[PDB]
Amino acid sequence: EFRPLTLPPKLSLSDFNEFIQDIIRIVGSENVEVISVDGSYMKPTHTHDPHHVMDQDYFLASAIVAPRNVADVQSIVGLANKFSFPLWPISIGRNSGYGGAAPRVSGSVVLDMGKNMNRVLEVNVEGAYCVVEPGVTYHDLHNYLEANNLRDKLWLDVPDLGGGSVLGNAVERGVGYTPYGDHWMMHSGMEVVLANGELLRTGMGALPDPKRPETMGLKPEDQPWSKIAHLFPYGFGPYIDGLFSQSNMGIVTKIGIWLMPNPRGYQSYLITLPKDGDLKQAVDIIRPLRLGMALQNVPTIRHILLDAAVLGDKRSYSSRTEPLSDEELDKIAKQLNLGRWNFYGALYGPEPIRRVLWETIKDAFSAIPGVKFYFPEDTPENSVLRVRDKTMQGIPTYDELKWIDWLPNGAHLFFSPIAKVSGEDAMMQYAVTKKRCQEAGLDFIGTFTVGMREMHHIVCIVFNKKDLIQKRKVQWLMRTLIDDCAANGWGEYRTHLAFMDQIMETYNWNNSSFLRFNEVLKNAVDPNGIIAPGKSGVWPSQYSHVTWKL
Amino acid sequence: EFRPLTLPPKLSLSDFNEFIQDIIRIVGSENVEVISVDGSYMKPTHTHDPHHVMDQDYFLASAIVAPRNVADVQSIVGLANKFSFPLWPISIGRNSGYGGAAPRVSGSVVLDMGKNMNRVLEVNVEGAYCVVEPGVTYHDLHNYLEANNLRDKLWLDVPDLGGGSVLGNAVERGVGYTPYGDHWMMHSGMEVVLANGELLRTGMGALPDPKRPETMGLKPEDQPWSKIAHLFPYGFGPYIDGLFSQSNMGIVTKIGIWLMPNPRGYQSYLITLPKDGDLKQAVDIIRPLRLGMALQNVPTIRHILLDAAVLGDKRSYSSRTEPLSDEELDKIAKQLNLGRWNFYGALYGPEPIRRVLWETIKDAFSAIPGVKFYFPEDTPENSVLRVRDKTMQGIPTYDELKWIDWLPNGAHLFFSPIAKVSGEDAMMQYAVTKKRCQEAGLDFIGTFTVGMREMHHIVCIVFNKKDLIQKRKVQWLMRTLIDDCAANGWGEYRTHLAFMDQIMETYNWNNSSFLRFNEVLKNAVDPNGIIAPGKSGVWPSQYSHVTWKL
Amino acid sequence: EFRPLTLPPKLSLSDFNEFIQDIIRIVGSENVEVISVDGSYMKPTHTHDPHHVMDQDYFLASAIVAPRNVADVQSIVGLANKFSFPLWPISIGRNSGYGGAAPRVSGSVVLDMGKNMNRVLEVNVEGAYCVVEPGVTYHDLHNYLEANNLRDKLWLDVPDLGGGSVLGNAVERGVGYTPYGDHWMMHSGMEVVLANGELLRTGMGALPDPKRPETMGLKPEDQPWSKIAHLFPYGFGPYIDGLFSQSNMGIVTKIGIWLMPNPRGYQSYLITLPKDGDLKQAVDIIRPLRLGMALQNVPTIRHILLDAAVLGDKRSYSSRTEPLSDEELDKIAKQLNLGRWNFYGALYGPEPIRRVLWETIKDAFSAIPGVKFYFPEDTPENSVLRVRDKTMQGIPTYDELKWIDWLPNGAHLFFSPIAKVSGEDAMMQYAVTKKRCQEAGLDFIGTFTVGMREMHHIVCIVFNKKDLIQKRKVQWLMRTLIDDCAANGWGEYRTHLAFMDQIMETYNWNNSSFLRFNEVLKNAVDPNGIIAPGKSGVWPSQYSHVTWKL
Ligand SMILES: *Cc1cc2c(cc1C)nc1c(=O)[nH]c(=O)nc-1n2C[C@H](O)[C@H](O)[C@H](O)COP(=O)(O)OP(=O)(O)OC[C@H]1O[C@@H](n2cnc3c(N)ncnc32)[C@H](O)[C@@H]1O
Ligand SMILES: *Cc1cc2c(cc1C)nc1c(=O)[nH]c(=O)nc-1n2C[C@H](O)[C@H](O)[C@H](O)COP(=O)(O)OP(=O)(O)OC[C@H]1O[C@@H](n2cnc3c(N)ncnc32)[C@H](O)[C@@H]1O
Ligand SMILES: *Cc1cc2c(cc1C)nc1c(=O)[nH]c(=O)nc-1n2C[C@H](O)[C@H](O)[C@H](O)COP(=O)(O)OP(=O)(O)OC[C@H]1O[C@@H](n2cnc3c(N)ncnc32)[C@H](O)[C@@H]1O
Ligand SMILES: [Cl-]
Ligand SMILES: [Cl-]
Ligand SMILES: [Cl-]
Repeated sequence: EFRPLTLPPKLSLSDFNEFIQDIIRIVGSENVEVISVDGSYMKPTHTHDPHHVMDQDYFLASAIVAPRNVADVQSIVGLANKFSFPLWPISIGRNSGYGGAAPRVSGSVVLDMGKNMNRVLEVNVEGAYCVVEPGVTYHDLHNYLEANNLRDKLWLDVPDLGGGSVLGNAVERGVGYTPYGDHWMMHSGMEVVLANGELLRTGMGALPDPKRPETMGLKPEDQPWSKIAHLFPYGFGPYIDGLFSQSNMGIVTKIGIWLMPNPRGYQSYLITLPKDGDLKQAVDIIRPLRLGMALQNVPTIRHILLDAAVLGDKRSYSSRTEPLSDEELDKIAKQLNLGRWNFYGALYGPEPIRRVLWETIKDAFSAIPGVKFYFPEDTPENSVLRVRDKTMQGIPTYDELKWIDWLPNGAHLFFSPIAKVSGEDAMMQYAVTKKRCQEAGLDFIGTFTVGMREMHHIVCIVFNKKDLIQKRKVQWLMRTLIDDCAANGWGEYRTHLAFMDQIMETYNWNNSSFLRFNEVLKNAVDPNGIIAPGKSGVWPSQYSHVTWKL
Repeated sequence: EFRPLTLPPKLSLSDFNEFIQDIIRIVGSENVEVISVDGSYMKPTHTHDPHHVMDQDYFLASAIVAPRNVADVQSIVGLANKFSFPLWPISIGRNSGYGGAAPRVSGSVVLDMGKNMNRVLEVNVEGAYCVVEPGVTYHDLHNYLEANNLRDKLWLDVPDLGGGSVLGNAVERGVGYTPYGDHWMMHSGMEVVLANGELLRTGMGALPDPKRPETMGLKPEDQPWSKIAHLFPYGFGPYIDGLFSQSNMGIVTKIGIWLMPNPRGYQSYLITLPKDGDLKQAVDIIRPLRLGMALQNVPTIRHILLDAAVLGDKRSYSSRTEPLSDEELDKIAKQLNLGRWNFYGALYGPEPIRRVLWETIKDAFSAIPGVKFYFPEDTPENSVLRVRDKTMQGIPTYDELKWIDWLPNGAHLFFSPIAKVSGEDAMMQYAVTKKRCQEAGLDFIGTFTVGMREMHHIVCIVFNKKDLIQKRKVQWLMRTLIDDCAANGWGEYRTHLAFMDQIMETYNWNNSSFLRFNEVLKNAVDPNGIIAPGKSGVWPSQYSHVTWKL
Repeated sequence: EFRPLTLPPKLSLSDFNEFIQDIIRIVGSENVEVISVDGSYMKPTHTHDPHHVMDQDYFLASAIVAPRNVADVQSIVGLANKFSFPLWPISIGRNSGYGGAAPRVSGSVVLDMGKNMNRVLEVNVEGAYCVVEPGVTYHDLHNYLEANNLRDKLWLDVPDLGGGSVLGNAVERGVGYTPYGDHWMMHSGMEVVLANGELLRTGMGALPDPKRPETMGLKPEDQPWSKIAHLFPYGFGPYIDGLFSQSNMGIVTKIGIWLMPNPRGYQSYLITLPKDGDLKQAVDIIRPLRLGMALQNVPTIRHILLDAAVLGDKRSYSSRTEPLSDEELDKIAKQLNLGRWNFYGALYGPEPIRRVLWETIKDAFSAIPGVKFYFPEDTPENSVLRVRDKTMQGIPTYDELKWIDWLPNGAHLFFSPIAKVSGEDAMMQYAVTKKRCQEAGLDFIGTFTVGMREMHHIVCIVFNKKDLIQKRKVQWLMRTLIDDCAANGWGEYRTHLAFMDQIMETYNWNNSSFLRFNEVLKNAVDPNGIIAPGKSGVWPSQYSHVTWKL
């Protein structure tokens, strides 16, 4: 194809067209779309940010390219190094809230790995693991287990939604709710295409499977893996796998992600916290039970607007452009039979043990007045515990999407600071953030996910993607929240295309020692800067901080 | 000081002497000893391998240098880059079995970080963590907790011996026995001196603590850390902390290692497996209970000679140069009231729960004939369960050292392959190894440590460091075992100075993609090759594979 | 000399000693002092900061070297480029409040240009200018005019104190009180030794004086200048003279600074502003009279503590460690017959014109209640108007030093933000700063100097250089004030050795475009980084931001 709306840096039109042609020849006309509107969580867009904060085509691809297999990826990379064309690799592109399929650098080629590279490569029962390609979404993994009847032996671990890529999420260091929630910490042996085009397999993935007739002559991409590949992440020597998470270090072709065997028992529940101020004691409560294991999976403490929101649009709670007052929340909270702050968790294993865990949990939370316990049964058909019920057992849903719906053309943007598991610290953070959401004229909506000795505070910024004034308040809110929290000793864990530089600038101990070490490693392996420049604020030297940052 | 026995590559004598003098001026005459015999686990040697396989001075330092604080380290590194002098950083030097304090490259300066850099920087109770300097050994950490009465709130996690460095062990990706056994996976935020001399703090360690009077003007080495430093290892962006384990990437000045709160209950035990062949069913038994959590800490399956050995010298079991026969083992096993294979584990938490866990464990192992359960009580004063009892609760010992004593001038050397948690695979591996120990004329002695979906097979090679013929059989055994296991799809997790190249050559999938990626990263950050060249077989380009490997 | 306390980067001791010897041979043993306490405004120290905020020897010289003439400077620079020794050029070293004689980089050689290079090169009456060497202080210039009877034709322009260098002050873009106060804007044609060692003369200084017998064969340093050198700063082409102010671009050997002819009339005065809040209207008052010229020189608006302070130690006003309250100020103000805010100015020229100017000024200030006008006559012998009287006519003093005396071992540190000439903006700034001085436990003391369309807010931080706790509060105050003002759209005009990086980081529009442009220019001309690295936060590339900034 002929003439894009946007060309990558320094590339002439003829060069775009030459590269472009070589590629049609590699992948098929069908595997490429040059770009001369947003879409659906259901039929996601690859060209840009659908939940866009900046201008719609602000971050935009020059062309979309679908590798049919690992070889193509090696081919595109060779060509990208020839022309100095930057690549923006995505698995599924559902990173909405963080940018979606959009590239940090506009005019880049978007590589949707997931279209043709969809395979469940293996589900190992004794080893209790699966091996996967980017196109493998969570629902897909589920359906794979169902139709192969694996449901009874092994459980999945899902984030709030069903359409994400098991792989991409893991690279982002994503999170889910079972005891296997730390996604990234669950991986073992992965394969990546380096910037040079060469294939690499990490850990025990480097120890080659022994030779045999059946396996002779297969392309490396195609070789089976050694016995320990997916059971011990370390392998031998420097443990380099992390340079692959939230980095521009390579293209991930496959990965092993550990699976939880059916636990022999499961009980999910809700505990409503009546007062806004209760977040305080609840957190001090959650603290020792988490370190101690009465608390198993990653439990979550939700704010009322989030459940109110899965339930209905702002408009069906109040016709007020303004943010709802603290009294209107208490009202909604009551109508819903929920609290100010809502706690979801789940029990795992023999009833005899669940029994004892629950007696302990139920007892600790009791120091909180007006506290109330429920089981899915004990609640309505449209309840959130009902949904999260499936969620805490590895079963995929999409009901949570309706929360994005609070506003007319709602779009989400995530502020994702981390806080200690201290009522005090959590209260402090909620304050700082809440206040600012206010000055911006927005309802504060959020949830803290309970790590073992840390918490992920996911502030859900919802806004009308069609309101310039607002969209502008959102960029002001963000950058401000970012500075305020850092001022308080807290930094974000993951972020959107537009705040990467800002957030990385936050991580400045000792004159930016961290970005600098990072820069040195990226230039070594990506001398031509072709793979995702700017990601996490890491820039190839070919990219000017003056021209590039934001 | 004047004239070493061995000079690093290409350095003239005058240069040695100049560098050497600059350094006395930096650290004090007292912090340095130029080298113009082996010693004790109790008073370890810094100059070379005490448990030496090769010739005694085979791997040897030119001088020993003790930095008084992080600044010195920055100073020595600047000087080392001036003269191109290689550094060999050690915390405590107890890596006997792997080389001890000895440097891969002889003539290097040995840096004992641990002498002056001994401090417990912090023990955080709410956060359930400690922050440490290299000189901090395990006993020391223990005594620190005792004398500050912290014993009742938090538990340590120790490897078999008490003298190691909490830090150094962790970098090596060492292992211990409580539920917090994966040492490395327990760290959060560490500080390292890069090859360039610049300071770096990982993860949330990069998010700087906010400013305040009390903290103004302190050297960076000296600044407190942000609130989340030690509670969430990830921070933001590429997770680079692993380039710091078993690598030549930097000098570790400090590290945060997570602590287990007193569990409210603990019960340790032993289960004797009568037949040599029982390893098979036991492993298939251990398998689902480990994935499921009836098995908590890292349990261990020991071979009889190991307990026989903590108990007494080969000489007090039999005067036979030859290896003891399979019948003599069954005899020793009986005299000791132990099995062929011995299983140690421990229970944690409320009796009500331990109760249920133990009923399940006790019941599974019963399909094994002649099986027998014991509690420390149920056994003698000199028993191993008695020792491991302290061990599985974080309490430090040294009784296990006597096993090194099997032979007259016993020295240990570790073959450390990894095997699946399959009776079949474990049996296969034990075979291959056992056979070879035989052809070498040596008693096979070993233990498998139970990971969750993998096992660490620690083969304990004991030999007389004073017997040339033998020492030679040992090098033959090793290199052979190394090739045989790889041929079987298994590779080692950690190794001695002398087998690093060999072992790394094993990890060759796709034309050595792994060592090559590694090499590229090291040259970038260590353009002058000054930090530990050759470690894990990773060589700076200034170092010739032809001249350097083994 | 033998062995310094501190060596510059990467220099060996022998190298220090070699360089050092070459230099004794160039300048005389007498012109050099190697350093193997603070001193006096009267006998200033060249080795470090006397008014030190950080640790005393924090910023410190390796050796002090006194060039006897421009050739030596060319010689030292050649040697400094040989060894890569950094130079820290000072004229007189009275930059106390900003660091004094101390070098940004410790171990640098301090060059006191002023000792041997003291000459008044010319005082041109028709052209109304003087030409000078660094050692030429203000008193000296005065005495030069007196003893050559030039007092009646031309007037000097002095800052608050008499000991500064006319030259050094100008480079710093210093300020004084007559109509010729913008020191830097008063210069024409200067001479500098480039980093390469070559001599340069700016503007019309490049147009060579025509040839003649009398002038034949003189060294260039020694050649007279063309007729227009000191009368039109521009010359022809790029006007590069500014790369010489507050920069590391070169060593200034001489400079032409324009002189004000005796005006034919002079009247100085004071106007007391009764209320703290009066700063507001007064500034709105000063505004149009300044743009219009009823206001001539640079008038100053002082805070009461400053006059109180020239008058007496905190101790003789109150024994209170705490800061004096707003009521105690009103008291002091009354005892002194002064206001809350005090305004000093001076009239110039024919009485007939002064007459009209004064009627206008006197009339505008009258909208302020309790306002009062005075002439030196109308006030006491120890008054500040009495001192500033000489000051506003170019006559040098030192009475103002006593203000440094507020505290026991008082030391000053200047926060020097700039504010609009708006009551509103000035009030806002005073607020922000005042508040912080409070949280630090310090009396706020300051003065705004009236530029024509801007004001220099000189906040005078006085502290006890011998109090660690305090010294620490001072560093906290500073860095905080720095961030707060920038947050308010205001940045500092000049600063201390310790806040240069911080302040430059403030000037970040468009990804730091400014420091970057600057860096590019410095490396070009100072490829070896030998001249003042770090000044104004500008670092040679040989200097690591990670190792260097603060
Ligand atoms: C809107 C929303 C989002 C959301 C959520 C709830 C709602 C209402 N709940 C989340 C949760 O509970 N946990 C979580 O981790 N994320 C949550 N999200 C955000 C988002 O939906 C998920 O993170 C989602 O799984 C991510 O989108 P997807 O999985 O489709 O990933 P992607 O768009 O392909 O992007 C991945 C990013 O990582 C890098 N990447 C991706 N693929 C590769 C390959 N092959 N190689 C190298 N890097 C890769 C890129 O940086 C890409 O941008
Ligand atoms: C003889 C023996 C050994 C042993 C054991 C039982 C016996 C009888 N049981 C072990 C166990 O249960 N678990 C385990 O991990 N190791 C076991 N060992 C082996 C050994 O004793 C321990 O691993 C011991 O803790 C290690 O010795 P030490 O802790 O003193 O470490 P070191 O000699 O200082 O060496 C550490 C190596 O790692 C790198 N290193 C060390 N310090 C630094 C710093 N500051 N910066 C960067 N790298 C560092 C070096 O490569 C050094 O060689
Ligand atoms: C304590 C104090 C200070 C003060 C003041 C009142 C008090 C109580 N009032 C001031 C005023 O009204 N106006 C003003 O400009 N400054 C005021 N100060 C501060 C200080 O005393 C003066 O600025 C003083 O004139 C500066 O000290 P000095 O004149 O001795 O300068 P120096 O120490 O030599 O430093 C000059 C700096 O500029 C660069 N420099 C100096 N010489 C050279 C040469 N030859 N070549 C290149 N650069 C040069 C250096 O950066 C040096 O640090
Ligand atoms: Cl999701
Ligand atoms: Cl040990
Ligand atoms: Cl002055």
